[PDB]
Amino acid sequence: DAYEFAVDVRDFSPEDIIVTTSNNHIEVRAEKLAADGTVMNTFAHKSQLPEDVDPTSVTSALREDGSLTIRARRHP
Repeated sequence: DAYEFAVDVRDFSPEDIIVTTSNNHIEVRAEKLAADGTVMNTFAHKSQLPEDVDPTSVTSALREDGSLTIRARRHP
């Protein structure tokens, strides 16, 4: 059975986005860098996947509305 949630990263481009998992912790992060390479705009969304979801199965996609979707499978 599928698990999915959406994160609003509409102010950022795909190349700006990072998805991290640590066990069942998931972080969607986005940054824009200035010319000097410092951070001009930063965003992070930290949440926890349900116990019955497999963290290794997480995939992400940028949806047409500009948000990012996290999809993952549950263990049966």
